Amino acid sequence: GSHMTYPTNLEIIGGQGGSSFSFTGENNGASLEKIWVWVGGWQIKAVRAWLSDGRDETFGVPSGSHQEYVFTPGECFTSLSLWGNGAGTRLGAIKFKTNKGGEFFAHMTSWGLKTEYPMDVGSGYCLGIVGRGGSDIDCMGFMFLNAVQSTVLTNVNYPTINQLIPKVATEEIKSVSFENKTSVKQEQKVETSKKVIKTSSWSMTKSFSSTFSVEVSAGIPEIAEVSTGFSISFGVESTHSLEQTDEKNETLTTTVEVPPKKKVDVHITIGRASFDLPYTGTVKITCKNGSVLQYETKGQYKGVAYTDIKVNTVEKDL
Amino acid sequence: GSHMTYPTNLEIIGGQGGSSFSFTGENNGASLEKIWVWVGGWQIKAVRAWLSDGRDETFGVPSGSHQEYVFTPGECFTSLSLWGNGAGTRLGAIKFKTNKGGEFFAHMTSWGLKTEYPMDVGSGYCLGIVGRGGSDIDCMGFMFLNAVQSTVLTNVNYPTINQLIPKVATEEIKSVSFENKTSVKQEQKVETSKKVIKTSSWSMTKSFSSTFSVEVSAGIPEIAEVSTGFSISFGVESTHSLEQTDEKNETLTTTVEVPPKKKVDVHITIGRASFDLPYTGTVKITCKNGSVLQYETKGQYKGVAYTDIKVNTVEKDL
Ligand SMILES: [Cl-]
Ligand SMILES: [Cl-]
Repeated sequence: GSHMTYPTNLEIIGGQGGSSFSFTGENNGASLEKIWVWVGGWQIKAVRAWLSDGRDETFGVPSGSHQEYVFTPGECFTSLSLWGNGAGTRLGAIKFKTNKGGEFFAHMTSWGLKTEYPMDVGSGYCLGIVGRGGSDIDCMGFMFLNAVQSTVLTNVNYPTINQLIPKVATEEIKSVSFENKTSVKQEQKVETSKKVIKTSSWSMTKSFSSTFSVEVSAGIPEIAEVSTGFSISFGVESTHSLEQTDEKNETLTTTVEVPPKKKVDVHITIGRASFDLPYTGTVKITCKNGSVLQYETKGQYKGVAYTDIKVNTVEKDL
Repeated sequence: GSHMTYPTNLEIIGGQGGSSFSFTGENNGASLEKIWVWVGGWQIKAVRAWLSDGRDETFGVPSGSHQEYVFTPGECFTSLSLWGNGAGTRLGAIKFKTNKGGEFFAHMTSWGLKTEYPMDVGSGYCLGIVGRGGSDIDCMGFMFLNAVQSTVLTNVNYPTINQLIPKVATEEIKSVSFENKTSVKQEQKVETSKKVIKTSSWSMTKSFSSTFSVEVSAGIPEIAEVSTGFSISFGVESTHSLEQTDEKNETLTTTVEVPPKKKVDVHITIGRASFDLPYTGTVKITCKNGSVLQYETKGQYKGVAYTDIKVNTVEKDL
């Protein structure tokens, strides 16, 4: 009496004839983006579906006009019912509603509807359609991702990071000169403060990111100024949000020595690095029921990072 | 002995004549937003200054044309020098540069410049001007906030919060129905997941928030559904950013009882509240040197908040 759970929820309605089809984003997390439905007197006649990855297929043989539903990013099912044709030989009707308040109802036109089969839409995120068809839709179901516990982008790599040439803009913070006209040493304390706004973002298809809160477990590109010049490093792995911004007052206290009968110019700056480079990773979806769906992904990472505050001191005679 | 530090940095250059003036944001964190400078042969003739709170005053008596600098929000000084008029009786010249690459130089037109006095601009955030004036600018300095360790909005209150009538939008998550044709109750499990995006923002003058990272120590308005309806509460105090957004997968697992000979409709929803209400607080600036500047402030809070997921069931015979 062991029990198996799955990351998808699929209930197929209709008859036993025709040829099998499966048209879903189980491979890559694509969702149903658009659907056209044709009907006949005693069946759903045909269905054409588009997934968010651009796939486009037709099942059954269209006749007459079609009805359309176009899903916008983030627009999930809230409810779905299917009917057979009452004879156990075809799909008869499709009714659904969405979280944007849309409704869609397509049905056979001669025979009345009998038993309604209301479906659990899981998370509401529809991965596509599975069934059998020939001339008509013999049977079909809508496949949903089950309710999710977590959605994580992990195993993140930046394949070009070690080829990247640092682009670092100088931001001026402050400059001041000191004078020592005596023949003794002087010291001057200089304190510095500067707001820095650090950002990270990993690109993802908007339909997926609109529906799910994606946690990122990744290192990010980092910038420092070192001996020969600027250096880019692949930082240590930590938890981020998909788009993240943090701000801080970065500060420094510097003691400048002023040697006798000399002028000392103090120049205080910081470097601002932009990052714009591709990444690879794995999307791991863990469902409430304990099952997992995962797939490889790629995108673009954009980040802003700052160096440490830098103090440059130049001596003159005077 | 003891050592005294101050939250402001001000070095006044010129002579001892004229009447004292003080035109600064010490009281309220206002910054120098615009300056006009008139010159004569042996003096800075007059200065008109605008602060970011709308204050506008003129010191000295204008003659001839003026030079202008207008500071955009976040544009801080990087450097400043002042000159007397050589005789030690008037201010003679003003030179500054900004973190946006601007430079301004106004000087007396006949007598030559002598000793340059380079200034420490502290944080770079200029609170205003202080000096003495009559016909001319006898002496003047630019007042700066010293380098900052932290800037915090605290003691936050929402004075209208207990008057507010909850306005809460329903977001549909999922609905499904079950039917029980038997003489014994049945149990259906339903899992729910729903992305929510929660936000907080406390308005502040853009010159200040562009220059300083303002941490917020505050409770926020919260929304909940109670037996009697929706309820707004003043949440517990915690750390926030001045503008904050967080996303989360809200989830729930529910056992639905289907009584004998009944159909049960299950409707799962969440409530979204959009707060837009005034706040009062205290801004506390702690400088690197240990001194503090604080003042009362007021503004508008905006935030999106959600209730818990709600499950509603309705029974019908059949
Ligand atoms: Cl049937
Ligand atoms: Cl002088």
